[PDB]
Amino acid sequence: AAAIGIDLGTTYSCVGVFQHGKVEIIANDQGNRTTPSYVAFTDTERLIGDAAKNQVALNPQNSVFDAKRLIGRKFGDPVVQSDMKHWPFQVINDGDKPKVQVSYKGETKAFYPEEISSMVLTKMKEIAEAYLGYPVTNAVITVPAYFNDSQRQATKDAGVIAGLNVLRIINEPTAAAIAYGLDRTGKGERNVLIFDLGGGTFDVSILTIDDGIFEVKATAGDTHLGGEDFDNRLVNHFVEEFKRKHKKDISQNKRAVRRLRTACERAKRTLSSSTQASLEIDSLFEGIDFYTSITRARFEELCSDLFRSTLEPVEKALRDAKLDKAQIHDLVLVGGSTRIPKVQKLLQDFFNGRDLNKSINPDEAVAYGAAVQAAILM
Ligand SMILES: Nc1ncnc2c1ncn2[C@@H]1O[C@H](COP(=O)(O)OP(=O)(O)O)[C@@H](O)[C@H]1O
Ligand SMILES: [K+]
Ligand SMILES: [Mg+2]
Repeated sequence: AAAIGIDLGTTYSCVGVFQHGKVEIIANDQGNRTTPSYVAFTDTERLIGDAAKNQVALNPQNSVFDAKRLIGRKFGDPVVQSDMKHWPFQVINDGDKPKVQVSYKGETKAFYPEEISSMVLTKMKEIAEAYLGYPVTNAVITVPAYFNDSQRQATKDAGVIAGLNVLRIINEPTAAAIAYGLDRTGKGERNVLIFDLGGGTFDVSILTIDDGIFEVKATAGDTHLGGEDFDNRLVNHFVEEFKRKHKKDISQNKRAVRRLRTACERAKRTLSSSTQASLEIDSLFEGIDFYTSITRARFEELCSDLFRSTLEPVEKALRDAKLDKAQIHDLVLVGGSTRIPKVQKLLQDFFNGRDLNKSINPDEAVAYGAAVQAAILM
């Protein structure tokens, strides 16, 4: 029985398996090759993934996401205190450890972040088993390069809770380099830059690989810049358009905003391959249909400051690594948001036109490398 590779992501997770000699990234039951790291507790069931993220509930307190932001941290951590101010669910203190408290089937329940993450890993395990047709018990799970020992142990604990034997925890940028075979270099140092713009975080890592051995030389980024922020700019744009056209403010109706956010995320993705996207929602607010569109150009304008801001951490990483651009041998794209053409253009221009590694979908590259590593260790 195969071991799998799992990218347990801040916003989206992905699972792959090495078989027939290569990695197959596995689609979930809605046919999506990544799954939101998102749980919802309802009157009658626990929803995980797409069903949780797109649920349109009257009571927003009972969904949980961003557990990776809490994992391995103490309640009084200023990052925890800061993040709590923008989550709809309740974080409580139990012996200086944060727990999330929700109502499920009418009863109050609290969960440690490792337990929430275990539910996401359980879903990914189940996606893999549905595809393989047999049970899976072994996995490699990835984490950010900047995770410390406590965060790594907590991620392994989430794996154990989910019923997995965790063969190894590897760094996300290392996983991406392995996906592209950059581990097979030979004697002599090879410097790899990983540009990872995801749904919630932006990370730039510089790795040196020497005779198969990886060393992280520098990391930089922004833990609050990602695709969700671009979604938010689109949602705000369309809320303004609705008010302009229909003289009604929908922004305080949680159900309308949720439906709009789901439609906006789809439209954003479409703008990565097409030059315009339709946005069509029946009965969005007070019975009023909302049919409209947006061009790729307009989306780029809405997000221009955020896209440009990704270049400073690249300069920082290079400075910390004491490397010139020409000393970087391979550039690798990771993260769903690096599928945005404007983002690729900015990075390519910064690197004087050089080729970017992007043939593996960037939102899948981490799971791909994790799956290669899982096959190696089994
Ligand atoms: N084709 C696409 N174009 C633009 N953004 C995309 C595309 N596909 C996924 N995304 C965005 O990628 C982000 C998720 O990135 P991903 O790397 O899958 O997760 P994480 O950052 O949680 O590891 C989401 O904001 C999603 O909307
Ligand atoms: K991911
Ligand atoms: Mg990621």
